[PDB]
Amino acid sequence: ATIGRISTGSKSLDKLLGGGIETQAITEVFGEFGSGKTQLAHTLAVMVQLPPEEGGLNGSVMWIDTENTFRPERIREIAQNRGLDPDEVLKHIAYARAFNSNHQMLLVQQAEDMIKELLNTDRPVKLLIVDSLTSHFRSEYIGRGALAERQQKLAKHLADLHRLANLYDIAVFVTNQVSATLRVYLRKGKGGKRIARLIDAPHLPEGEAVFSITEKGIED
Ligand SMILES: Nc1nc2ccccc2s1
Repeated sequence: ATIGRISTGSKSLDKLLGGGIETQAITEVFGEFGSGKTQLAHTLAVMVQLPPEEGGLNGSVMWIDTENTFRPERIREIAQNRGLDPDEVLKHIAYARAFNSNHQMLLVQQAEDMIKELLNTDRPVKLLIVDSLTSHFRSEYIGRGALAERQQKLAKHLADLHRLANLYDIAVFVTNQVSATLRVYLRKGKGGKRIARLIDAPHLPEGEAVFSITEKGIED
């Protein structure tokens, strides 16, 4: 399948990314609290449900939440301000809380079942979010005695995600805090704007994009 792209809502950020976030890829977005990474997550969960002409892939979403940062009311707001139906948009976001790192890995392994079910329907899964990729791993595996196992499990987790992305033509989007992944770093700009910087992309030049957070989620 040809690589599909989902608009982030921001034309500036889309340009930096070569058009939007890619299917068959993991996009990994870093940022401190208030950087805009979870807002970008929420915006993508809406955008992907649009037709390609509007920057989406006519897709469903699966959302794995590790620290209780998913906000249904924010989905509704973004959906409505983009002229969409907030109830329909929310219905097509499948939600799962991950309680710990083992559970998080289990959820990704078993996510394949639902992806298979939706694969040849009108709303195949096109976005899988893990927000956030590392909070549980960082919490559970403390100090140098734990590092080896931590990296092992995380590596396996990322491999499971890459496989789902590649096999089923899904854009995987994960958040983190400071290949395999396309790494984007968010920071505060001036006047409440945010800045994204792309780093170490094999086939996209490094660069920066300034964007805003609005009732539409993110946009220029
Ligand atoms: N195994 C998984 N089931 C679900 C359900 C909703 C969202 C994400 C996931 S991952």
